[PDB]
Order: sequence, then C-alpha cells, then structure tokens
Amino acid sequence: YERFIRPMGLRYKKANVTHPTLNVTVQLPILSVKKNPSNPLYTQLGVLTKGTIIEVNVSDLGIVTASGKIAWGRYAQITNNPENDGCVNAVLLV
Repeated sequence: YERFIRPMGLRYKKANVTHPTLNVTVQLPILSVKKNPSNPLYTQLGVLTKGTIIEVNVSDLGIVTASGKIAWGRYAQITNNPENDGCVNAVLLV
C-alpha cells in the first residue's frame, strides 16, 4: 500500500462503495488502489475503467448497521458511473 498510483488528478482518494450485503452506498476513503493488469484505457488519460481493484476497510463507515460483524479489510471494484451517480463508484463483491 506504499506504492503511489493514480490516473490523472482524481477528485480524491474516496469512492462511493455500494455494499450489497447492507444494501447501502457509503463513500469510503481508498486505502490503496491496484492498477488494471493490462490497462484497457484507450489513451483516455482521464479516469480508470470499471473493474479496477481497490483495498478498503469496511469498518470506518461509522454507521454501525451490521453490529460490526462485517468489520474487515476487503477488496472492491471501481466502476465509474458519473452519468448516474456523478461520482467514482465502487462495488463490494461478496
């Protein structure tokens, strides 16, 4: 997580993480991001593509909606939907 990686001037190290388990979307800070192995970007140089792997801690939400039993560092996939949410979105796989 000590390696610094980003696309080009992203808003900040935060993404709207949708948790299917809780059925809630909460913006969490991104602890670390992992590049796409082949980088499907067609010289776009804007934002990363869907399926980008990030590492986030599902505990710092502070909402406490699942008794804290869900507390664990998990990997989520970035999926930017600026036309719908207007923000960088992330989805948690279960």
